[PDB]
Amino acid sequence: MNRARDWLEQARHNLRHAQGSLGLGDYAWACFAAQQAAEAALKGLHLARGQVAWGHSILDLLADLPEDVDVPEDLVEAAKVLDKYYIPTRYPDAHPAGPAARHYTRLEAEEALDLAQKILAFVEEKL
Amino acid sequence: MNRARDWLEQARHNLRHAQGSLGLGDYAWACFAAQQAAEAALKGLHLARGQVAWGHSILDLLADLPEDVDVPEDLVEAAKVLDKYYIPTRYPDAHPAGPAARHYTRLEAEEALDLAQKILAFVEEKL
Repeated sequence: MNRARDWLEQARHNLRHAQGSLGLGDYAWACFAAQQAAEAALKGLHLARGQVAWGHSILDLLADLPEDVDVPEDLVEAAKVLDKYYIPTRYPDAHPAGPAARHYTRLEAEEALDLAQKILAFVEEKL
Repeated sequence: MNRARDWLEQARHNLRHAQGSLGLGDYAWACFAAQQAAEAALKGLHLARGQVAWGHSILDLLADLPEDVDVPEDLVEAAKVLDKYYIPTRYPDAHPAGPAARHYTRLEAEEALDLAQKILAFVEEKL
């Protein structure tokens, strides 16, 4: 469906990369990869409904979906959490001190995987 | 000073995530993290010199350094290669078909690690 499948494939790969990052102990990177899984999955859902979407805000990605797509409120809350992982997980100036990587923990990254999985599952069922 | 060191430590962490990614078999993510190690290292060098720099172009980051910093042609060549891993390693629309991930090889990832190490060593040297 005009590459929608390719983006879903990328989203699943990104989520596997976040799972493996968890195993490497690279929590901030796992969080970034989870936001990337969510982003790619939603861009794929947009493509399947004939739209091209942009950016890194999964909040906008969810808000711009066709009217016939019902978005549960829990996905909006997941979006707000994941949205803080696109830039702060990699750039030191997003935090008061130290490198970006040290501000992220395992529990945060597992929660990030959980939230991204909810997004992926919603997309897989709406495709 | 000016957090140059926080950025260098982020660079090193990025390079370590690149090495783990190679271990996971996630070659496209290893290439992306290598570009991120180089980008963070050079941003750190600009901070050390009291300049702030922006973007994801290692080529522009090298070209914008102060006249007195000697940049071997080697690094410019390396920048050109790394610059192609910021977006294509994660986004399917940067390729003709399939997800982005399948278009990157183990050798590509091995070399990206080497090129980012070259860039990091240069920055540590001029720091």
